Amino acid sequence: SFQVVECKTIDGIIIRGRFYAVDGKGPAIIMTPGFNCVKEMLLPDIAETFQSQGFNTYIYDPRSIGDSDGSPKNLIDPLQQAEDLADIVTHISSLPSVDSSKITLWGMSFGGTVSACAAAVDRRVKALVMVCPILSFYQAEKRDKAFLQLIRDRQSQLRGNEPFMLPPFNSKGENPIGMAGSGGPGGIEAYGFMGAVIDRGAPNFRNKIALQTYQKLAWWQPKEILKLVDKTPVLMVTPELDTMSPPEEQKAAFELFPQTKKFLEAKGKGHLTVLSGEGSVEVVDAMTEFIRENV
Amino acid sequence: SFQVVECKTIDGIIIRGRFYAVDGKGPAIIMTPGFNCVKEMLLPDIAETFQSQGFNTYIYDPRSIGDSDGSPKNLIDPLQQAEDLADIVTHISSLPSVDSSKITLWGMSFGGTVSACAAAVDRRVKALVMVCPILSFYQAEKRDKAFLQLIRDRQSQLRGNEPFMLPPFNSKGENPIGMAGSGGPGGIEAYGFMGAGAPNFRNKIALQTYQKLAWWQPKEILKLVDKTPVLMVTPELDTMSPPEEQKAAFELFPQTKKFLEAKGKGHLTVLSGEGSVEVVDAMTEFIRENVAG
Ligand SMILES: COC(=O)CCSC(=O)C[C@@H](O)/C=C/CCC[C@@H](C)O
Ligand SMILES: [Cl-]
Ligand SMILES: [Cl-]
Ligand SMILES: [Cl-]
Repeated sequence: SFQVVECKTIDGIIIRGRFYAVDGKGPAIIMTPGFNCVKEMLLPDIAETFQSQGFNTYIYDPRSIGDSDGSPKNLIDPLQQAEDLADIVTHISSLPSVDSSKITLWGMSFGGTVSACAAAVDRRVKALVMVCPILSFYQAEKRDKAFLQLIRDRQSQLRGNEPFMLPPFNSKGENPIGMAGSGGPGGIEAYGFMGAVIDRGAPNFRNKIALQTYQKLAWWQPKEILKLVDKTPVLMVTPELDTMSPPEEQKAAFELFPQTKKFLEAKGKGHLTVLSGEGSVEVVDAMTEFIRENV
Repeated sequence: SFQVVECKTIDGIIIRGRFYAVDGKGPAIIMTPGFNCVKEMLLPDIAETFQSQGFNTYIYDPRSIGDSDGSPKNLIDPLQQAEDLADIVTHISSLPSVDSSKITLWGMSFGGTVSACAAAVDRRVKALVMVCPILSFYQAEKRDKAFLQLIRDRQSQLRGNEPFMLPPFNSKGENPIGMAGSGGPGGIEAYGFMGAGAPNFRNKIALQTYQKLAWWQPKEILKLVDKTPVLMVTPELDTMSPPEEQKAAFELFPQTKKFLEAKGKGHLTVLSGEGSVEVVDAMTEFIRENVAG
């Protein structure tokens, strides 16, 4: 059982999401979805487990995505999502059933890297959990053409046209900047899930992003921001066969963390299946174990 | 005589500045001022020399600064300033006297680093001039305190209050993050500079500026500038941006480049006084040589 809980940002935007409350006053986990994904995809299964084990759990749609406010639509600014998490933490910490001293930031894929950026600046975050985080986006060979495409979109917007939209992965599993396994098995699998005409419980999901998302991704240096995360206990869950975010890149980032940390590799899992199938129950139990051990 | 020229951004914000036109059609230099500085500080003298040598020149107040649109006021987002430059390049390139194939980005201090970020993405920028670029902002000892103050400003705003404002340099020359020589000679010189014809100059910034500086990693973005001819002018005695940091970034550039160290000059005096004429002529010569259409 969950209730709809809305969080206001400092610029007046409403973040909308699901809040799985627990009885009494207990800790809270705030879950951020992956790139352009909505709260209804996969995460409600994890939240019910978190809730049954005594954790208030909040899954939300990030700015301009799903049920949440934000214009232009599906313009993914990771630094803005990280800042919004500070405002989300504020509202969730004020809820009656929430112990504000026991806040954990949980993120999957893109949302895991966004969560770490928020934890670097917000000491209210007592624990960080990153599932298959993505730390790079541009293929060097496609940079110049993607840049030119971004500029021409700006000029097109200055002439009155709408911001150019496109799927994060086309039918060939590709995208202009080559992110997240574009041109390989991972991008093809990503398109298969995002483009499927299936009821996933998320009417407001949209398999399109604004092209200017790639402009924000060009500024973002997440590997440098994660170096600021030097106090928050961090748990990283990496799929062994991640074809969208190279496991070695995730492992290189985990190496730099000097504080209390824990690494878990999900054998035989990919970017999208790391929290599903056999072994997924043991992985989720390890997440709550790590939080309680550090909360 | 200069004319007021406005540049619309993709989100509808109006950027305002001075345009120094030349007869006929010719190259254009877009000058970005330093941290929270207005177009009337120092730069008009440089633009008149550029104009007399055949260069259209556009000095502008960045977003939320001076005469330009932008809210909240004096919130310095360098990444947004970099994106705004793409729109500024678009409007300046459309002007009758401007050769759209001969656009040069020019920046001083903070504005020099912002110009490099815009040059990394826009191939219309045919040359880059960076004057005393600043490439780091946080002192490690002040990081956690500044981060906590930023979160508390967010909680204050969420209760309905205006964003917390403060001078970028106090009377001791300090600021919460330790940027631009805070606590030493650099900060005191910047405090005196900010403290004494721009009606909309405001000696204050939003605290949330420091949140934007925390995300910024310009040393990594400067690595993307691998094609644009770049001239860097570094003061030998820069007390606000370490010369070693400026030189280290310059040495990484693989393309056509030139480095000039202004002997005995500081962050704010690099383009003033003795030897400043030769530095400006070195800029015009680098631009004529590298941006020929
Ligand atoms: C069998 O389980 C599944 O297929 C669920 C697939 S959606 C999911 O994992 C929830 C979402 O937060 C994570 C998305 C990662 C893909 C987007 C990535 C490019 O950032
Ligand atoms: Cl929709
Ligand atoms: Cl032209
Ligand atoms: Cl020719």
